[PDB]
Parts: sequence; C-alpha cells; structure tokens
Amino acid sequence: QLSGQQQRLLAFFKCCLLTDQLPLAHHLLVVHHGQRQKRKLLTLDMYNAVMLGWARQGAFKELVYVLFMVKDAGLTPDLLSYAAALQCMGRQDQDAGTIERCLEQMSQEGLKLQALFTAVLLSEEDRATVLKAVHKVKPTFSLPPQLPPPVNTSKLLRDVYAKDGRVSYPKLHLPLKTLQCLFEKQLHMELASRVCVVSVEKPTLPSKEVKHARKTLKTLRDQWEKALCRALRETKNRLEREVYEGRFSLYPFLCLLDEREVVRMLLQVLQALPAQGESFTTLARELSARTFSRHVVQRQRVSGQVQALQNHYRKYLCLLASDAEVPEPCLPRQYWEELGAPEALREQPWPLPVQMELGKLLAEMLVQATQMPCSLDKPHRSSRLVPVLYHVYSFRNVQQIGILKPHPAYVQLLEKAAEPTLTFEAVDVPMLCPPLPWTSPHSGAFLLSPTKLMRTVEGATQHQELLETCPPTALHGALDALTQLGNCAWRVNGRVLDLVLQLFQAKGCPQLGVPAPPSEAPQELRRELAHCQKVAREMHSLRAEALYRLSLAQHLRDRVFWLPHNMDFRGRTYPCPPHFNHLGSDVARALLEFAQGRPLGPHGLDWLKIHLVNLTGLKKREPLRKRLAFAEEVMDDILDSADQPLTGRKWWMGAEEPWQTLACCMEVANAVRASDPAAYVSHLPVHQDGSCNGLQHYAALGRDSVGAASVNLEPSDVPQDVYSGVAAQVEVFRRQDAQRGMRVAQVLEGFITRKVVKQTVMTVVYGVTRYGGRLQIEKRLRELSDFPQEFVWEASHYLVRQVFKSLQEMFSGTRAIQHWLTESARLISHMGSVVEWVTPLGVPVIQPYRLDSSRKPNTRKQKNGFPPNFIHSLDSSHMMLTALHCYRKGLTFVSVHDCYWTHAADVSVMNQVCREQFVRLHSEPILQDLSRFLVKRFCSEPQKILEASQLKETLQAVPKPGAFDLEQVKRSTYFFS
DNA sequence: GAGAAAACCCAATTGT
RNA sequence: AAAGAAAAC
DNA sequence: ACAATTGGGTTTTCTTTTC
Ligand SMILES: Nc1ccn([C@@H]2O[C@H](COP(=O)(O)OP(=O)(O)OP(=O)(O)O)C[C@H]2O)c(=O)n1
Ligand SMILES: [Mg+2]
Repeated sequence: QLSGQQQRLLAFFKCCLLTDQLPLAHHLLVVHHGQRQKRKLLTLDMYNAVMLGWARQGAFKELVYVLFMVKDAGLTPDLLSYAAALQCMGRQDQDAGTIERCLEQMSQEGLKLQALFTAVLLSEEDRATVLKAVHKVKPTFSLPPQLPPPVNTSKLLRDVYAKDGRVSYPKLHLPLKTLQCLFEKQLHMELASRVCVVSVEKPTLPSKEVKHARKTLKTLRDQWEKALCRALRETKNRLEREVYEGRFSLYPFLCLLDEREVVRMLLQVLQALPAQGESFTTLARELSARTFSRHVVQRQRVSGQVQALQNHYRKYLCLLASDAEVPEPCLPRQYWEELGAPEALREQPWPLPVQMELGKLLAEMLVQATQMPCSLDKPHRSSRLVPVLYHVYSFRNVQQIGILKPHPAYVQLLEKAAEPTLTFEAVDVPMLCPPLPWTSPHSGAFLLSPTKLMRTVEGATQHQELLETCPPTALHGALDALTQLGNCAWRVNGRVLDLVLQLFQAKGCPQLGVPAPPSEAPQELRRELAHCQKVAREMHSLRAEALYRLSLAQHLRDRVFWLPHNMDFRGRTYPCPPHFNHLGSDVARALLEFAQGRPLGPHGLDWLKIHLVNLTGLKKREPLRKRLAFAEEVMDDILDSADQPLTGRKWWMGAEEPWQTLACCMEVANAVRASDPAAYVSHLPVHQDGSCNGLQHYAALGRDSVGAASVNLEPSDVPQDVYSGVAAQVEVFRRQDAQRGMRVAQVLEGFITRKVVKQTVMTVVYGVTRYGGRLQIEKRLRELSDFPQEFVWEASHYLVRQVFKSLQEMFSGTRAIQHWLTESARLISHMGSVVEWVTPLGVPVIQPYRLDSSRKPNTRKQKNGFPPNFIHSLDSSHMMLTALHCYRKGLTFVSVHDCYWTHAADVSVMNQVCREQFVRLHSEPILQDLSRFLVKRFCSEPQKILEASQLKETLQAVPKPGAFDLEQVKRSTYFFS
C-alpha cells in the first residue's frame, strides 16, 4: 500500500514528537512545501503529528501555517487537527478558548465532539487541556460517565466471576514493605537494561599475566569508548546536516538516547561477541531492538509514567502481601482496574526498514571506530592501528552472508584475562518483583518493557489483530490464567546447585546432564581430526548453555523471583525468561522450588512418594498402591541418595529423571526424619500428567466407549496404556518374522518398548506420514547405545511397518473426527482462507501458515496443523479452567502442558478440579459449536455457490457422538496421574 | 593455494 | 539467513 | 500431465558458517 519512504517519514515525524527539538521536522515539511512534488505523497497523519507537537509546544502561528498547508494541495482537516487546535487554545488564553471560530466551525461542519474526546488516543494532560478549552464555551458540557467494568457472562466462565460464592485467594509469604523494596530493585534493574552475573567457571588464583591482560583490556576499553563517542558525534552532525538538507535521516533516532548510553550499548555488544563472531544482520537487528528497548524505558522516565507505576504498584501490592488487606477481595486485574490505572502508552514499534537501517548504521559504527595496536607480545614503539572486527563473506552457503570476526589477538586476550562476569538483558532474567497483571493484550508481564500476548515469529500481526477486535470480556479468563501463572513465587534449591556446580567446575558428568569441559574430547587422519573438532564444538556449545543457566541459578540463589507467562497462537502458555525455568531440562526442574510452601497434611508424604516413583520411571503401568509399596521398599536407597549423593551407592543416578529424583529424595528424607511429618512445610512441586491427552480429547469429542476406556476416561483399578499395547503387538509380529529368519527382525530383541513407538502411535491421530514416523523411530533407536548402529535404518523401515498395523479396531471414531477436521481445513484453505476458530473460553485462534513465497494459505500445512492445533487449544482451555478454579480454592498452580504442578497437599484437590473442568469443557457441544462457527464464518457468502455448498455439506456432516458418560471421568483415577 | 563414508527411503501436493 | 547439536510438551 | 517439494504440531537455547 504505502511507500517505503512514506511509511518512513511518518516514523521520522513521530520520532521528532518523541524527543522534542521539533523545528527540524517543521523545516523538513517546509522543504517539502517548497516543491509541489516534494509535498506530494505525504499522508495526512504526518501533518496531524506535527500539529499535535506544535500544540504541545503551544505555538499558534506555526499551527496556523500547517493548517494553511493542509487546506493547500487538496487535503482535508480531520479530528486530530481540531484536537491540536483546541490544545493550542488550552495552552494559550487568547480568544478565550475559541469563542468565535473553531468549535463553532466544528459544530457547523458536522464532526462529533464526543468522538473527539473519546475515539482518538490522547494522553491525560492533552485530554485535560482540550477539555478545558472546550469548557471555555458551553461550560455545561460534561464527559460521558465512566461505566462500571464489564464482567464476562460466558457459561464456562460464569463461576469464576460470580460474586455469590466462597473464594479463598492465596497470599504471598512476603510482607508489603519487602515487596515494595523488591519492586524498587526490579525497577533499578530494568532502568539499567542489562545485568552483570558472576560466572560459575572455576575461579583461578590470579597471576602477573592476568593483571597485565586486564590492565591492557581496561586501557583498550577506555580508548574504544572515546573513539565511539567521537564517531557518534561525527555521525550525529552529518545526519543533522542531512535533515537540514531536506531529506530523510535517522538523526532523531540517535537523539532518542544519550551518547553515554549508546556507547555503553556498543561496548557491551562487543563484549558478548562470539569467538567466531555473529553475522552482520543478526547483530544489526539486535542493536536496533536493544535501542528500542532502551528508548521505551527512557520515555517512561522522562514522561513521568515511572512514578505513576510506582504509586499504583505500591497500592497494588496490598492484595498480594501477607500483612495487608483489601476491603473486597478481587482478582489481580480486577484490583488493578479498581485502583484507577494509568494509560500504558508504550510506543508502538518502528517500521522494519528504519529498524534495519539503524542496526546497520550502529554496527558499521562499531566496526569503524574501535581499533587496537597490532602486537601485544612484542611491545615495540611502532604498532599498527588494526581493526578489532572484520567483515568477511561465507563461501559454503548458497546465499553469501556477512560475518564479523574478532581480530585473533583479542581472542587470546579474552582467554587470558578470564573475566568472571557474564551479562544478561533484563527481560531474559526472572523478575525480582511480582509481574504486572495482564489487563489487556498490550499491558502485563514486565514493568517497563512491552511483552506480546501471543508468541509469534516473523512479526505476524493477525493473531494480535484477532485479540484486539474481539469483545473485551472474552480474553478475561485467558488473561487471568496468565496472571495466575506469573504470580507464582520461585526460589533455587541450594544443595542441588552445590552438587551441579561441583560436577561442572570439576570433570563434568555427561550422563547426568552436566556438560564436560572444553577438554576431554576424544583425540583417515583428516576424518579423525574433523570428528574431534565436531565433538569438541558440540561439547563447548553445551557447556555455554550450562554456564548461562548455572550462572543465573547462582545469581538467584538467595532471592525470590517470578516468571511472567505468555501464550502462543493456540492458547498454550510458556514463561518469558528462557534460560532458567520449569519448562526445561532435568537440572532446571531440579533447581527450582516454590518460594512459598504449604504443610504436607495427611496426604502430602503419600503423594510425595508417588511423585518420586513416577520420577524414577520404574513402575509406570502399576496402580498407585504399588507405587506406594515400591517407594516404601526402596527407602534405604532414597535416604542414601539424599545423604551421600556422590559418595554412596548412587541409586538416584539410575532414575529416569535423576536430578529431580535426587531433589525428591532430599524432600522425602527431610519429611520422614521430622518429628511431625504431617506438619512439614514442603516447597517441592508434585506433578500430575494425563495419559494420551490428544486421544483423551478425541475420545471426549466422540464419546467413544472403547476410546474412553482406552485412555483412562473410564475408571479401573489398573492404568490403561496404549503404547505398551502397540509395543506388545509389534513384538508378536517381530517374533513371527524372526522365526522365519528375517535379519532385521532378529536384531531387535529387547529393543521394542513404549519409548520406541510412543510418538508414532501418539501421532497417527494427527495425520503422520510414514516418513515422519521413520524419523521418530530412528531418533529413538539412535539413543539406545546397545543397539547396532549399522542396522538402525532397516529397523526403522521395519518399525514404520507393523506399527501402522493399527488399521482396524484402533481409534475408529477418533479418525472419523480427524478426517472431518482435516477435510474441513482442506476445504477452508481451498477457497483461500486460513482456518480460524474460537476457544470455548473465548480466545480466537488463527493459523499463520500462508506459504506463498504470504498471500495464499498453504493447504497442506493448514490441514496437517488443524487437528493438533485444535486439540492443543482444547487442552489449554482445560488447563486455564483448572487453573482458575484452583485459584478460587487457594492453590499455587503452574502447568507444563498436560502436566500440572502443585504442592503435595493440594494434589487430590487439583485432581478433583481437573476432572470437573474436563467434564464441564466437553459437555459443551464443541463439535457443533465449531461446525456452526465455521458455517457462519466461511459459508455465508453469496458469490461462491458450489464451493460453499460443498464446504457446508462437509461441515454439517459432523461425526455423531457415541455413548459415554463424561461425569464418569470425575470417577476416573488415572485420567491425570 | 586448492578425489570411493552415503544416504539409502516413497507416495500426496505444487509451480510449471 | 543456512548449517552442527541439545532440551520441553 | 512433469518434475520438484515435502514429510503431524508447538516452544526454548548454544557456538560456528573453507580446509
Ligand atoms: N511430539 C509431541 C506432540 C504432541 N504432544 C502433545 O502433548 C500431549 C501430552 O504430552 P506427553 O508428555 O507426550 O504425554 P502423553 O502423550 O499423554 O503420554 P503419557 O501417557 O506417557 O503421559 C500429547 C500431545 O497432544 C507431545 O507431548 N509431544
Ligand atoms: Mg501426558
């Protein structure tokens, strides 16, 4: 639509609004006014922007000049121009607030003044000044009254927002003053946008060469800072000269931030450069995004929104604090709106060309400015002024990419200096205060930085557009769930941290997940050397990850921290700080604990031992009674694991989840030797997971009796387990073929297990191909070290066979629903429309596939993605219902996606809630509601007759439900266990 | 400054 | 951006 | 029809990309 430069100049004029100094923007408008082609292709919004800026300045003469230019060249005044005129009259006093001209002209012309006060976004001060200038003539006008906040009246979300009920809303263990000073610490952390963490690499006793390298590095850093300041001044002068030469420039974009801050940015980006450095484009995009992240925070400091946030947050913490009370207990967003909330007013992101040009300019500045003497080993008087970073191209790849390499001496200086400090950005670290409530798609999560509501790659905006144009009460439960997942307080387990750091700083233990040092790689000649370099690179790449996660664990060791949460486009909720969270590896889950603990109660130690047995991986198919018996039998190994983790018989290393098993052995040993095990405060999360969840949801949509009996929707004394049935069938087939001398069938004995066929049997209901199942079985066979690696490939072809022998008596109505969904998605995409639906909790979901280069939907991708995305949206709705009705009863609830975590005391309660919020979820006609929504959405147009008829008879051919009572899932024991 | 690891699949979509 | 690996559902 | 494309879905992270 709009041109690149036409979109670019609007960002320019908004940027001149952002940092004042506005006559350069006015001068550029005058230069465009000089030549009639130069003011051509200029949109009206840039005139509105500069008028509003002069209104903020209070200059009426320039306002009238821009008005005259608006009536020139055929442009028409709109509402923002009258808002700017009334704002100028608000700042001034002449004409006594347009007695004679402006409001009378507006009323005569026919534009509505209620739309002036309400529709278009203005800040509170500008709204007040325009309100005063309107009150100059006809003072009897009043603003339309603020309505009481709307409450969602959806049937699934009626109980959570009904006042007539008993609620037990939990409170943090932290007093209000401590919470307030932690808010201050997080604010100071976000203001200086990066955090320094001491590295958990082995500290070395310093030597003379270490001092010499560090002194040289400090002198070089000071010289680089001076050089970057000179380069930034020269760039700012030349770009200001370009603005005064009447062309586009990025000079206000450099004037967004202080020169100190930009030089500190460039130096800290240089510090975290790889040894074989990052490409030009990624580094440029990082520089621009980091510049925007600092600009938002700086704008909130200057604009005064930080003090408003401070006041509101100190009034807000009374709901969460232990020693404070609210007059009526409410949900966190309801209390956030009850205390009159400020406008968020976070800046919308710039157009992508401006961002790219800013990044390349900053990167080329860093390449050009910083330099070093050539030789450090020989200190001659004549040393060549050599660059620190080099631009090289890459020959191997198809499309050549620029790579910035460090100068090779700098690598040895960084190795010998051995700086003990890593640097993180503030958004990649857990928050030190409770996060802001999710009150809108725009507000929530971090304090000063904007966070998306839906995680999207490549800047797809149709998800956010669906979330904005929905009815506002539809997202409430979703928002509530996200806030509920943010308010959980976490802490780091100390003993596990000491053990992992002992293994990490010493010789690493790759069996237990701890990466080994850069040494201890293994060491026809070229083949061996290439293998050693490849394995050494893999070892180094793993140990860097471990260094970052363990450094954050060391930093957050004596702290209480929070993880704000987010969604993807389906409804599924992930935490925002990436390095150290509970959706991670075994070590990440072992390090983490609830900061608030609850007493165990009668069923705390019982569920704790059940959780431990589930962690060891042994006894999966047994009832819970035999899980308890197994826990009671192996108690000596539990106590020896807890007492001597590394100098004992080391039974916990044999567990399927070994570090989590060690943490639970520590918790159990603390519980059993206590004087009163029942009144013991436990901080360890206990897990409950559902068996074959996508199959559970297919069975609940179909009401299939055999399907519901298959995935534990019908109660039984023993668990039912689909994958160990399919494994038994394939083992029967294998023995039959291996009796006939089939070599691939012969070399598989003891190698067909649940884990081999698990993902394939899980995935046949999502339309897997035989090729995808082959890669699944291949990756599961490569992990078994005992199995012959020469015969993996043929084994894979023998195992896509005999597993796809599930043709009859396996998931009939499940594949009927799957077929109807796939045909529905195929025929929706055949007309050219992406598949949209609404979650039963009200969340709109759209599929961002559109593989065109993005103009036309990719039919294959849409039909393959619709069954998993629909079932995943349903399980997210299940999770959010369970979370909300657990909040109403006082439960600390976090979710790892079919896996629900709580204290050991509340597990039964959560189970009850879980089953109820399944039953209420699928009692709704989800198939019928989806069918009529898709008929309304895609089959309501008169232009296409036959296509809409075929899609309508496809959509109205919904599969009929079977005969299964959903209430009986409330009686099920192994539904979630 | 300058060439035997080996990838092996095999049927539904899509630009042409 | 492409490749070598790793983790979670 | 012909040859190229593709392979059930989602989320996160690391050091290297000519030897
Ligand atoms: N590669 C994939 C694709 C989808 N899911 C989705 O997560 C759901 C449950 O996650 P799992 O950990 O695999 O648990 P189950 O399928 O229920 O198997 P189990 O009985 O052992 O818990 C199933 C499926 O809808 C998954 O875990 N892994
Ligand atoms: Mg599960």
